[PDB]
Amino acid sequence: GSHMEDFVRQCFNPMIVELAEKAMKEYGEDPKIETNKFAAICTHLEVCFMYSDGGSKHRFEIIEGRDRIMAWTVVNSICNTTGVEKPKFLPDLYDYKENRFIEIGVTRREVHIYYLEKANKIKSEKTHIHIFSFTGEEMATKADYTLDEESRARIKTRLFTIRQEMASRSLWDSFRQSE
Ligand SMILES: O=C1c2c(O)c(=O)ccn2N([C@@H]2c3ccccc3SCc3c2ccc(F)c3F)[C@@H]2COCCN12
Ligand SMILES: [Mn+2]
Ligand SMILES: [Mn+2]
Repeated sequence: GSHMEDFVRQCFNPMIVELAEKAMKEYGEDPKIETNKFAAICTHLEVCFMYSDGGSKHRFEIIEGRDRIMAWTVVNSICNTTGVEKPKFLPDLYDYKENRFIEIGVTRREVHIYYLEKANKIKSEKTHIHIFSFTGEEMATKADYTLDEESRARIKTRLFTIRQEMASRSLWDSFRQSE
């Protein structure tokens, strides 16, 4: 048992920890060994849920936090009913108001370089990209940040609090140096 596994369980709420475990077992990874990945999946889930909380009610379809098959099922219903092209890789949300999928990224590095890697990867110019960093930076496709800024600020504050919490336990260095 890691310091990291225990920290994750006292830092994140039980719903999120549970969903992260579901996700790792969907891909055959073990939360007890891949413990930095565990912390990151938890962090990304919380950010995604905080993000969907920022819109008006009914604004977002949440695709993250579902098992692989149901996630693609919801993407299919979105595509077959809005006419949007079906992405090749699973996004995180769908914006009913702007009518585009969103890929949310959380990075230990500089937002620029993770954004490039995502934009490279998806190869689908239709999926809007929004990166957050553990230093309070963000980067969104076409400089369009989707949410108004109080909702993005909460995410950035929470990310930095996780960073401090990890650091107070000397977990932070090992966490950064695993991307
Ligand atoms: O949806 C995601 C995903 C993202 O949306 C993302 O932004 C980064 C990374 N992702 N992935 C996450 C994930 C999410 C957040 C932080 C780290 C990881 S690391 C890979 C991994 C994921 C989930 C379970 C697992 F066992 C993994 F090894 C996989 C990529 O295949 C599509 C689904 N998924
Ligand atoms: Mn995802
Ligand atoms: Mn994501």
